[PDB]
Parts: sequence; structure tokens; C-alpha cells
Amino acid sequence: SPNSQYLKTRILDIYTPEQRAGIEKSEDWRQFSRRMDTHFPKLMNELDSVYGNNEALLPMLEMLLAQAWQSYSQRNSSLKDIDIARENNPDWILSNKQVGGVCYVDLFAGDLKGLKDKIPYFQELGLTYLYLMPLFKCPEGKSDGGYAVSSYRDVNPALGTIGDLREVIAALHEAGISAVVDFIFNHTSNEHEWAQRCAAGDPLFDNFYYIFPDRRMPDQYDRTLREIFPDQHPGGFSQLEDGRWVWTTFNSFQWDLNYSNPWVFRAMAGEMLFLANLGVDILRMDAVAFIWKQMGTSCENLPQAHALIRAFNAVMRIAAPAVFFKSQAIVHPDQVVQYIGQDECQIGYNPLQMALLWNTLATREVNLLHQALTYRHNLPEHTAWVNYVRSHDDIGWTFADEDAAYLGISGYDHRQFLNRFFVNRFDGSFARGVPFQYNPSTGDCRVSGTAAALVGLAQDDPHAVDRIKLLYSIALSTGGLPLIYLGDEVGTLNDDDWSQDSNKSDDSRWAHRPRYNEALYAQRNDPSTAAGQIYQGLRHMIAVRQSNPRFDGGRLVTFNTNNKHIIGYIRNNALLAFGNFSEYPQTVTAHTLQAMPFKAHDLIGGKTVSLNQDLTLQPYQVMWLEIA
Ligand SMILES: OC[C@H]1O[C@H](O[C@H]2[C@H](O)[C@@H](O)[C@@H](O[C@H]3[C@H](O)[C@@H](O)[C@@H](O[C@H]4[C@H](O)[C@@H](O)[C@@H](O)O[C@@H]4CO)O[C@@H]3CO)O[C@@H]2CO)[C@H](O)[C@@H](O)[C@@H]1O
Ligand SMILES: OC[C@H]1O[C@H](O[C@H]2[C@H](O)[C@@H](O)[C@@H](O[C@H]3[C@H](O)[C@@H](O)[C@@H](O)O[C@@H]3CO)O[C@@H]2CO)[C@H](O)[C@@H](O)[C@@H]1O
Ligand SMILES: OC[C@H]1O[C@@](CO)(O[C@H]2O[C@H](CO)[C@@H](O)[C@H](O)[C@H]2O)[C@@H](O)[C@@H]1O
Repeated sequence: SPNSQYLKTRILDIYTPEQRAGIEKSEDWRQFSRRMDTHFPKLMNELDSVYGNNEALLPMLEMLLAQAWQSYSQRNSSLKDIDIARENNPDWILSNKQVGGVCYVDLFAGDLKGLKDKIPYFQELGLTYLYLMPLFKCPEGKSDGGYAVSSYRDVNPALGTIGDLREVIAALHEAGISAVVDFIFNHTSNEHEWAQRCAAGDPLFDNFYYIFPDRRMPDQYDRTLREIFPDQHPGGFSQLEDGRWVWTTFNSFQWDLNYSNPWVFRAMAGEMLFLANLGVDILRMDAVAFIWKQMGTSCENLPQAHALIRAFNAVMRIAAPAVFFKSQAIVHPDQVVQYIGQDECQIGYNPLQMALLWNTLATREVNLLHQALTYRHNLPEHTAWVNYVRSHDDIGWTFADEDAAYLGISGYDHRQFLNRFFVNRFDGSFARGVPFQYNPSTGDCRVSGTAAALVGLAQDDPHAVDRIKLLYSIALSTGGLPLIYLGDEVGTLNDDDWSQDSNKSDDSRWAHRPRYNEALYAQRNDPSTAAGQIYQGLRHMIAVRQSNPRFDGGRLVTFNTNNKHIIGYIRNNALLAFGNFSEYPQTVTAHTLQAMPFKAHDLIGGKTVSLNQDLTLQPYQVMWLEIA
């Protein structure tokens, strides 16, 4: 395997003697060269563990490094300053000062220019991180809400131009907000040029996807493949009009890129560098679990998938240090955490905490949540969870069966309950969600619906507002970067038109992808409305989280409340948080609180509370006690 010093000499071969001498003593090369020596070894190792002795590896690598140099050379000076900062401050993602938001530009602000006008509100809310849903060219009509990419560089016409995007990012950076977008690197739409040329037989795009002549291998593969959208098609393949079959983990119009071909990695790295130079701070690595296939396995979370992501990480450490990765793996908890690492994905969605927040509201029992916060919360250094309550997706019950078993809970039986409960098919349920991808041959089902709809705000449940505040209080204080699904801060309900829109009716997720509700946002400052109650409640928690250093970092120690309905944990040994998931008042006995200070200030209610006496929490009440 070639070394850094060697590959660099060949990178400079494109220059004439006169030019070369000039490049070698330039500041940009000096930085690139230094980063090369520090991170190239990782890049080489990761690529070698995947491609091995593939004859194309070296040629691919050199081509990748050459364009990596050009990319960094072209990279804007301001971004290079952010690179140096991020380099010396890896834990910026762990700061309590960070609070993120996510929205669809079209649904939330109409278009990119319209989004730019929304920045003041984002600052008003306190955001320091803004994630924008798929913004690039995609098939007309059905594109899986933009996740079927037809181009990673041409902005969706309906949203604007690449120019508007560059303006938005700059404006966001001016407002003290990091820009976060998707890097749908596991698949492209079937209309993407690469897909068209590959299927057409263009030798330049040969083996860019997985295409088979018939069902022989697809059938073999399907023996162990999980079905993501069983409603769309069985197994993981879709048939082309010419009779052939292509690997389509998701919708039939989304073709899985073939990373077993090193040229595919190089290509995607090229697209990654493009996004990097737009000034993007964080790339949401979509479906990181599926980027590697192997007959006889689930084709999820395979070793090479982690290796490839770590290779991508190295490229950024070399050509754009400011760019971090956000894992979005919605899989078994043992698998979720493996993607999070300083050299892989620095942050990642915490689906386990999210799913259990909802689980707890339904059962009123914090057992699973407590268990999760006790054994699966803390992460290795320089990494952090992205805690959330809802997102653009359906809710999957990805808690661990093994974990549930230890508690005497049958995973399968429990999901049946959760699913029925949240789709309002369980007596007394306050939830008003809708089913998503019910799978007859497995019994698995997911849930769609906005946070407000799931807590009962649709029927005006008097507990709805407090439920929303309780859930978000957990995501905002457990440790990690909290991501708010914009629209939630004002109690936005499900969309009322999706089911009759022919391009959406077969995907219930659109039920929880409502547009900006002018009426609710106009009430965000009226304490007499649910919108104002929700907004002011969340904003207050946001203000406290960002100003109080006791919430800094991502580590926590759970506190046994001795009340099955109350969750408890401590941040930095100075902040004791209590959360009552019961619709009835619940108590934490004085006996349980004996080791705590006699008195402590509660940042939520702003009152001083005595801990040397029984502490009774009102229904769904949240307390953030400063015990130090
Ligand atoms: O305040 C509202 C209601 O609160 C109480 O009911 C709660 C239970 O206390 C919770 O434990 C939970 O019960 C679920 C349970 O979590 C779920 O697993 C499922 O239980 C199955 C089990 O999985 C299966 O293996 C087999 O044993 O059958 C069990 C029973 O179906 O379903 C339970 C609900 O039926 O949630 C409920 C509802 O919030 C209290 O008891 C109620 O009186 C009260 O209304
Ligand atoms: O953060 C320090 C410490 O926190 C946790 O311990 C607390 C318990 O969770 C909490 O229940 C309480 O313990 C009491 C017992 O429940 C009760 O049976 C009796 O023994 O009185 C105890 C009070 O001394 O308080 C402790 C201390 O805060 C966590 O479990 C520890 O691992 C952690 O070191
Ligand atoms: O229910 C959706 C399904 O897909 C996952 C895979 O991680 O979600 C991401 O990728 C999908 C396909 O590209 C997108 O449709 C989805 O919006 C995106 O979040 C999981 O959430 C789940 O298994």
C-alpha cells in the first residue's frame, strides 16, 4: 500500500516545475499535506479492508486524492477557518448551547428564498443547527419526499437554484446556525444519469448498481432481507421493464448504489466534496446500514459498511475538516451505536430514546426508558447522540427484545400493543396516529403522525400540551444535540389532505408532514392557546439548556426514583431531572431523596423545592433540580 508522502508527490505532478515550487510552499498545500499525513493512513486502511487487492483501488485512490486537493484548494477561505476551529474543537457537537431544528423548505417556507426569510424566527427560537430535507433534483410526482435523488448538485427547481442554496447557507452561518443536509449515499433515483447509463450498458457506469438477469440471486438474497416498504414490493428487488431485476431496498424508483465497485466510492466522494464546499456543516448519512451487501446476511450493518463510512470520514478530515457526519441508522440498538465514532459518524440519531419516550407515554411505565438511559446512553469521547421526539419518518419500535426480555416483556406482544395504541385501536388511547407499512407476514408495523396528534392535541386532550413538553424536556436535557421537528413547537397537527393526494396516499408518513401553519405560529406568544403554551414551554427549556452549563456534555447517570412512573437522571452531578409519565400525580418519597440537598431550585417551575420531604409531581410534570 502506498504512503502519504508518495501519493502527494504524484498529486503535484500535474504542475510544471515552476508552478510546483509555488504550490509546495503555499498555505493551502501546507495544511492539506499535514492533514494527509495524519489521516491518509486511516483512509488507506479502511479502503484496503474493503477492496483488498482490487486492481482498481490504487488508480481510484490517486484520482480521489487529486480531486480532494483541488477541492480543498477551491474551498472558500471562511470555510477553511471553520475547518481549523472544528479541528481544535471536536466536542462542539457536545455543547449544551446547541439546539437544532429540521424542516422541509417547501412545506415550511415555500422555497429557499422563503426559508431565508425564516432565519429570524430560527434565531428567535434559539436554533444553532438547521437541517433541511432533500433539496436536490428528484423524480416528478413520487420521489419519496426527495429521497430518490436524480442529482446531488442540481437543486430542485421548485425550491430554487444552487445559488439560492449557497445564499441560504451563508445567511445561516451569519445568523450563527450550522447548515445540515442529507447525503443520500446508499441509493439514487432510477432517473439519475448514473442509473440510466448503467442500465443502458454504458461501460463507464458498469456495475454502478446491482442488476440481475432474473430471480435466481434476488430469490437467494430475499431469504434474509428485511422488507422496508413491504407495501411497495416484496424482498429487496424491483424488475425493470426489460425483465432484469435491480436491488431496491426502498421504493422501486430508488436503486442501491454498488459500493463493491471502488469507482462508486470515488464518485460519491466527489459528490461529498461538492456539498462540503457549499459550506454544509453536517451531512445526514442516509441509510448507512445498507451500503454493503453479502449473500446469506441481512445486508445490514456489515463490516465493510462501517469501513466505507470511516473512509468517507477520512476524506473530510483531509479535504474539509469542518464537515461532520450524522448517522440515521434505525436498527437494533447494538447496531445503532456502532456507527457513532469520531472516525466514523461523530453524531447519530438516537432512535432508542425516541421510541421509548413514546413507549413510556403509552404504558406510563419508565422501565424500558430507564434501562436505556442507564445502559445505552453514554458514548465514546468526541461523539454525541442527536435526540429527537419526531422526524419526517414513521416511528419504529426499535428497542431491543433482549433488553425487554430481561424485564419480562415480550418484544413481539409489546409492539402489537404500542402499534394499536398509537393508531387509536386500544380502548382509552389518547393517540391519533395512523399505521405505516403493516406487514402481514411478520406482524411488524410502524406509526405515522405528528407529536401533537400522538399526544391527543387533535381532540383537545387537556394533557396533550404537557405531554409534548415532557417528551421534549428529555431530548433537551439527557445529553446530546436535540433536534426539533419544526411545527412541533406550536402543536401542529397531521396534514388533512395527504390521504386523497394520489402521489401521497400510499405513504402515511405524509400525515405527519404538514405545511407551516400560519394560524398556530401567530399564537405562539398567547399563553391562552395550546400553541403559545407549547412554544413558551419549549422555548423556556431551550433558554435554560443553552444558558446553564449543568447540561453540557452527553453523559448522564440515572437516578432510581422508586416510582415506576417517574424517570430520573443526573447531569454533571448538578442537575437532577424528574419526569412523570403518569396522567396522575406521582410521588418520589423523602426516603428516596435522603442523599440529596435539603432544598433545590427547579429551573422548570422556577420555585424552590424541599427534597427532605415527599416530592409529588403533578401529571406529566417535569422538574430540573439544581443539586449543585
Ligand atoms: O392509566 C391507563 C391504564 O394504565 C394501566 O394499564 C397500562 C399497563 O399498566 C401497562 O403495563 C401497559 O400494559 C400493556 C403492556 O405494556 C403491553 O406489553 C401489553 O401487554 C400484553 C403482553 O405484552 C402480552 O405478552 C400478554 O401478556 O398480554 C398482555 C396484555 O395484553 O398490553 C398492555 C395493555 O393491555 O399499558 C397499559 C395501558 O396504558 C392500568 O392497568 C389500566 O387500568 C389503565 O387504564
Ligand atoms: O449520581 C450519584 C448516584 O446516583 C444514583 O444513586 C441514587 C439512587 O438512584 C437513589 O434511589 C437514592 O438512593 C436511595 C435508595 O433508593 C434507598 O433505597 C436508600 O438506600 O437511600 C438511598 C439514598 O442514599 O439516592 C442515590 C444517591 O443519589 C445511582 O444509582 C448511583 O449509581 C450514583 O452513584
Ligand atoms: O420507514 C423508512 C425506513 O427508511 C429509513 C432507513 O434508514 O429512513 C431513511 O431512508 C428512507 C429511504 O431513503 C427514507 O424514505 C426515509 O425518509 C429516511 O429517513 C428508516 O427510517 C426506515 O427503516
